[PDB]
Amino acid sequence: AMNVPFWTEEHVRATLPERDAESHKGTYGTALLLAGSDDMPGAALLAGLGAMRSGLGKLVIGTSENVIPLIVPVLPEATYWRDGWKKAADAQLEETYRAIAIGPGLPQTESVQQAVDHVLTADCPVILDAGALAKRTYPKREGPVILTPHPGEFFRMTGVPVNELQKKRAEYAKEWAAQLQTVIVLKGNQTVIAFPDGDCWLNPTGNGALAKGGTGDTLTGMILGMLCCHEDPKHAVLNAVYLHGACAELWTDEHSAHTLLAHELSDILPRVWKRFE
Amino acid sequence: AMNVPFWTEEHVRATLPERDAESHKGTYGTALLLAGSDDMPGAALLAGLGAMRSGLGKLVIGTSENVIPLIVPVLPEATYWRDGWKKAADAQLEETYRAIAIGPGLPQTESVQQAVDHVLTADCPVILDAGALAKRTYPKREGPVILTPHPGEFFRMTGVPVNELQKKRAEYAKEWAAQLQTVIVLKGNQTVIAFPDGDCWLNPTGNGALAKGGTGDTLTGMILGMLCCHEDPKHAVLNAVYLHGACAELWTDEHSAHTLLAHELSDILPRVWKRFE
Amino acid sequence: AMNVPFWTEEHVRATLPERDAESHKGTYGTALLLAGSDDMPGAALLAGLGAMRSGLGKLVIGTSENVIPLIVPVLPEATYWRDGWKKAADAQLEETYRAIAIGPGLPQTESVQQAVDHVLTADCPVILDAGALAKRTYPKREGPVILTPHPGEFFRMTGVPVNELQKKRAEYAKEWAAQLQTVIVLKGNQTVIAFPDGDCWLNPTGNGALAKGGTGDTLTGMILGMLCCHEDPKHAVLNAVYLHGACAELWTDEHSAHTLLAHELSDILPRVWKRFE
Amino acid sequence: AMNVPFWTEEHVRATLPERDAESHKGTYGTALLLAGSDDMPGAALLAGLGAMRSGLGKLVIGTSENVIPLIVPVLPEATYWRDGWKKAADAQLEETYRAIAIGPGLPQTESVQQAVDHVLTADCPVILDAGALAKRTYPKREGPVILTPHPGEFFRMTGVPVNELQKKRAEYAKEWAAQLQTVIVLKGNQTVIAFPDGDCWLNPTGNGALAKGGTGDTLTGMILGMLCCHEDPKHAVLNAVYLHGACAELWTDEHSAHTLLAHELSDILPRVWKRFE
Ligand SMILES: Nc1ncnc2c1ncn2[C@@H]1O[C@H](COP(=O)(O)OP(=O)(O)OC[C@H]2O[C@@H](O)[C@H](O)[C@@H]2O)[C@@H](O)[C@H]1O
Ligand SMILES: Nc1ncnc2c1ncn2[C@@H]1O[C@H](COP(=O)(O)OP(=O)(O)OC[C@H]2O[C@@H](O)[C@H](O)[C@@H]2O)[C@@H](O)[C@H]1O
Ligand SMILES: Nc1ncnc2c1ncn2[C@@H]1O[C@H](COP(=O)(O)OP(=O)(O)OC[C@H]2O[C@@H](O)[C@H](O)[C@@H]2O)[C@@H](O)[C@H]1O
Ligand SMILES: Nc1ncnc2c1ncn2[C@@H]1O[C@H](COP(=O)(O)OP(=O)(O)OC[C@H]2O[C@@H](O)[C@H](O)[C@@H]2O)[C@@H](O)[C@H]1O
Ligand SMILES: [Mg+2]
Ligand SMILES: [Mg+2]
Ligand SMILES: [Mg+2]
Ligand SMILES: [Mg+2]
Repeated sequence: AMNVPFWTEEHVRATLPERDAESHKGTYGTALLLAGSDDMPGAALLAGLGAMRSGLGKLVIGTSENVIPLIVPVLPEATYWRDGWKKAADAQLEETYRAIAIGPGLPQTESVQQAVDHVLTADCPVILDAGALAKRTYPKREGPVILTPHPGEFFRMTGVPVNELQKKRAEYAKEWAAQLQTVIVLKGNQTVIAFPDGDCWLNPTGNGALAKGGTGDTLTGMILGMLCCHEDPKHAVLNAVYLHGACAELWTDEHSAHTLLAHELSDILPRVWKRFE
Repeated sequence: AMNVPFWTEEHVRATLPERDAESHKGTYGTALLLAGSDDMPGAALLAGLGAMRSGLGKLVIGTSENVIPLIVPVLPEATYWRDGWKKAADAQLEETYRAIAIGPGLPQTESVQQAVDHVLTADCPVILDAGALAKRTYPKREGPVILTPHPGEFFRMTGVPVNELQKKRAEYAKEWAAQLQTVIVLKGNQTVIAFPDGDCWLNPTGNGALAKGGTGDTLTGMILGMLCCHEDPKHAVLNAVYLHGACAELWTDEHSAHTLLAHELSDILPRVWKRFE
Repeated sequence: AMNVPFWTEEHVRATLPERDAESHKGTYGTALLLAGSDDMPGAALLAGLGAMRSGLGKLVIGTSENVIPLIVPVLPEATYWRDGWKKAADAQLEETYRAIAIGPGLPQTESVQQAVDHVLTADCPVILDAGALAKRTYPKREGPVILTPHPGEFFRMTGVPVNELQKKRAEYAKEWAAQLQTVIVLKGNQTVIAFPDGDCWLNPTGNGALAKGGTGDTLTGMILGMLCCHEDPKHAVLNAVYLHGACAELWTDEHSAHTLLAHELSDILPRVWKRFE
Repeated sequence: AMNVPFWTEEHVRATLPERDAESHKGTYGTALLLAGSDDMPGAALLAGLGAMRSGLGKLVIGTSENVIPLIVPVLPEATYWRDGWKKAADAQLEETYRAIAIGPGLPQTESVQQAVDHVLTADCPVILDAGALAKRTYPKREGPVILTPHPGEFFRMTGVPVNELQKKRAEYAKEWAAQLQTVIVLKGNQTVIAFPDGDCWLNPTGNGALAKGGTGDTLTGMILGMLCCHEDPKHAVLNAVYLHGACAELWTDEHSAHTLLAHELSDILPRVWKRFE
């Protein structure tokens, strides 16, 4: 209806970063992932894997103490801020991060919102997902704030019921990205990527293999890592959403769309990303 | 003897569901798996993997607290109801699930039966396996009840000794499916799928690679997930049993039948399912 | 010197068992593995994997309580006898097993020997390895007792120093198999398989990829599982030793012999075993 | 500027060791890895995997008690010295090791330095990395001491600021290897391998896929294992650095350089090492 353009292969190819011979991990920065709780621990592993796969230099995972041991054998390259998402409720971050994501596997509580407020005083891009998504406003700051709601969370954020949202996805995503002055990645088939400056795109990749628990946690991590290796955070978000969907498409070439497990998206991304280089 | 027909490839191909571009995980529903105990923890992982592989939208695993950490690194896409199979002994389920399975890795106790009674008040299809299999009757309810006994459990349920059962497998499975008004998946070579309306089929797939611990826990999960993505729960059960056996057959093309580990069935299913699309 | 014959491919091909369509896991039996302690936990996982890969029907692992959680995510098909190797010091086994292995990852203590004495009152074949190897004698019983020493353990058992042993491997292995009335699998290049009835063979397979921690724990498990699916326990031992070495040879076709990790032997065995069918 | 030669393929091919049919694990020795702490546990797994992959006979990991369970399911071939890096602060090592590495995942504390002093009284080669790197001097002893700093750690050790170091990498590495009488592996593109006898080489392999957390922990382990299977420890260090970089190059043939996870280097090494045989 609004003729929102697709973020195409040609756009991905033109904007994906190089990883130079002369580079060191500091070039690609340290990300912080605030995720995973005692009954939703897996989100931390999914987002962690997505993030380390996606071109950062280092990852610190601020997860609950009991979640840490569940991540290490699979992703031994991450380090930890013990109970970090809880600690973030109480004070400003003291360390500097290239990008921060908060919310996968966190409960929808006021303490999580207090952590969100403290994280927003950092200068870097910040992603809010899952439990960190609420009906709220956002303070003027330097770096972008990137909200990644599925339609139900969009309802939680805006009061737009899902049946209404789905009739006019881009129009609502653009309106609320403008109102909130946040990026909104509105999930679904033809995911909408709406920017607060009015730019908006649709994602052309993906399929129903993604319609299963965990694939959004993986996407949050992919965005987090891409924010670390792209100079332009807009391109980071767009490329993450694109490549995430492209991994599901590779999967369905030889596997049934009913059978994908989200973590596998992260196993697929290395080969998929190569093809766009 | 009763000329029970085989559930053939043509029947599988005709009944397996599509996963549409327009679908979201809610289309495919949330399953509940009540499984895994302190000395039989592995059943929860096996059934969990089978279920998430088999086309559901979300999985909640109600397992013992100490089992949770054993699942997460392998299946980070599941979420948890802490001590859920124990809690289910005490009250009705408050949440709505598309399908429920109970029993893999649970002890054969009265408390497990109390959980079975509470789960049966939900409206959805319910699978009973392993520890949840007992000599008992079942209340009239909407959704099917699906019993998945091996011959020894069939003896436990009915008093038909195994040596007698095995002479007349389909005849006993049909008689007891009718008597109990439950589906009975009577395991073994040429697994019998007997419906309480008198329909009955034999499964043509599988081999002795399946004759090892854990392959039935995997099947329970496969049924659970297929109940979530098939409109017709009869087809869900039939296709699960079929594809489960078909995975063992793929395995023996290049691997010895002595050497399969059950979890691998779940690794194989993505490619096997593709071939029937 | 004694012209001990090699257990050749032709002998393996002639003696490896079928896994019939009509079989059920009870045909292949339940094995017991008594292994793994707090500072040597990994032996339980290695032997467990070897055993479940090698044609048994079920595996019970009697390991230390803290070891259990380390096995489950990798080998969810095993079930547990909590603190079983310790409990076995105190009383006779109450359950019937097709075969029992004791020792990988256990300390060389008198309590382990007390467990060995209790296990020997069962009727089945029993394997003793690692910590269960000591200077001792063995009671007359039905089933074979299979000792699997490396040269250092052979010294511990017999007082024959390693430098002397290695000059006359088969002669010492045969002499002590006769004296003790046990099978002795004397490890090394050209592993000796000496039977107490005077039969003796050399193993022709394997290479220096096996000269690393854990490969013997894996072999113990392989013997354990093969004792469950072979009618003739002599053939079980011979085939296990052979196929174990054959897996190392497959590995070195495309990988450096310096780089094998023992658990991988178990990943390789499915394809290797197929080729001998 | 100093015309430091590259350690080339021809040099690797000429110096890599054989793994003879007649060898036993004692030929290849027991390594000790003192690594991994509660908030940096993953370094122990990464270095452990690197070391066991790299031709040793046995590995003992002296890690924190809570780290042990995180390693076992992935690397069940290692055994443990419980809280070993902490215990090493208090007394001389009682056991003999072929090589020792200390530091990955350890804090930069005085107690770690006390462990370093105790480890240096052993006769064998010793690697110091990460937390074990400090501004200090080293006692005359038999075996080489191998420091593996990235530029920031080199600054910590020497006071040479990173911006200055990077202009004259080999000149500074050679000067300080001479001053300290240690080997210095100065990490980065064209890693410098400076020996205290004045020999110096550059490493020609690797790429920016290595510019991510954990790849240096993996290298520490690779050096540790290669010190066990090379007679000449100089060649061990050179070959480790070379093959480590060569694994990143294999990865980028079909995968994006942004996407490598360090542990995968260890999965790649078996095939890469084969090609240099
Ligand atoms: N039909 C489709 N076509 C293309 N993309 C799709 C489709 N359906 C879903 N997707 C994509 O799948 C992802 C779904 O993300 P979420 O809804 O956030 O899923 P997620 O929150 O990970 O999972 C739900 C829950 O299960 C748990 O495993 C997880 O921790 C969470 O609590 C989005 O990228 C979305 O665009
Ligand atoms: N010869 C055969 N041909 C075809 N299918 C077969 C054959 N033998 C067995 N099967 C199939 O293998 C499966 C066996 O299921 P169960 O008997 O339920 O096995 P399961 O309960 O998983 O394992 C036994 C025990 O070991 C533990 O790992 C597990 O938790 C359980 O306690 C069934 O689908 C059955 O039809
Ligand atoms: N050069 C060779 N050629 C052929 N086979 C060989 C060779 N070298 C060793 N092997 C074979 O490798 C195996 C070695 O077994 P063990 O000596 O028992 O090794 P294992 O006890 O597993 O490992 C030593 C220690 O490290 C730990 O990981 C493990 O738990 C144990 O404490 C035997 O099958 C042996 O014949
Ligand atoms: N552009 C490049 N070209 C070639 N090699 C490179 C390049 N960039 C880095 N490398 C190589 O990558 C390795 C980096 O090692 P470290 O800096 O020690 O990295 P490491 O300490 O493992 O990781 C940093 C932190 O993250 C955690 O996961 C880890 O435990 C540690 O705390 C070295 O071998 C280095 O030469
Ligand atoms: Mg989500
Ligand atoms: Mg069963
Ligand atoms: Mg041994
Ligand atoms: Mg480092």
